[PDB]
Amino acid sequence: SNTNQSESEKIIKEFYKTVYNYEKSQKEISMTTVKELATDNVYQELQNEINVNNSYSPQQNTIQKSSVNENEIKILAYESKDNSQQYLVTAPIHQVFNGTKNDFEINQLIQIKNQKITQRTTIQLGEE
Repeated sequence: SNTNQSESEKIIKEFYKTVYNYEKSQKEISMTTVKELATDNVYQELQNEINVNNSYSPQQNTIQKSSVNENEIKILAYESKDNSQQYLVTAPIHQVFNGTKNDFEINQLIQIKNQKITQRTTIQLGEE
């Protein structure tokens, strides 16, 4: 409705909750939703990660389970406001790869503009 940290949160939360919540194919999450939560640039990169994630080649596919809790998404409001709104985002992605567990926490900074994500960029602290 306007912009605020928590308004920004919800957009990021939905972005992540949508994209990192599927059963086997990340394609089923509805690419329209990301288009609403994020700009074309972040939309286009995302759909591309989705594509290669699901389909590496006709000779390679495997079960991938990804799921994330929206309020387990730690969004550290980054204050600077570089004309845009910088929000540091860190969220664990509960994955299972062909029955094998993988649980890691991705951290990316997300920039919010126009009630959307206008840019996201992966960051790293150390191991993650």
